[PDB]
Amino acid sequence: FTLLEIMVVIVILGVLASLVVPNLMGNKEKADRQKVVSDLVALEGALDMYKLDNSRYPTTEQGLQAL
Amino acid sequence: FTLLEIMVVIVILGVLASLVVPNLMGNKEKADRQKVVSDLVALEGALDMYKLDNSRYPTTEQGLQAL
Repeated sequence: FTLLEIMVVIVILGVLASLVVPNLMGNKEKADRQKVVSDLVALEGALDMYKLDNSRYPTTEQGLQAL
Repeated sequence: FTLLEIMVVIVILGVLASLVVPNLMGNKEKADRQKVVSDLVALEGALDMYKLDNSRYPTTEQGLQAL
């Protein structure tokens, strides 16, 4: 109640917490790439639409907000 | 001081120690399972990551140390 209730658990605690290694850190950073690479085709491909109707692309100061 | 100080306590000792049954032994053995079962998904799931980048899994002699 004081020893068995504790000492047995102290082991179970560390035995549990020791061999529980879920994963790494930084996988999201790899995801940031495709998130931007996905934009690349989506950006140029979307701009091409505007390059069709107005037959041209927006100006720098005009920015992508024109899209 | 010799009898009341003792005899009354001898009873209280056994009366106390008798009806104090905290728990069993072997509960940790049950915990060993989930500790390993937790690894199972964690092992294969972690290996799958390596199966993604290198498009395959490590060799036996290569062992999990490759992960």
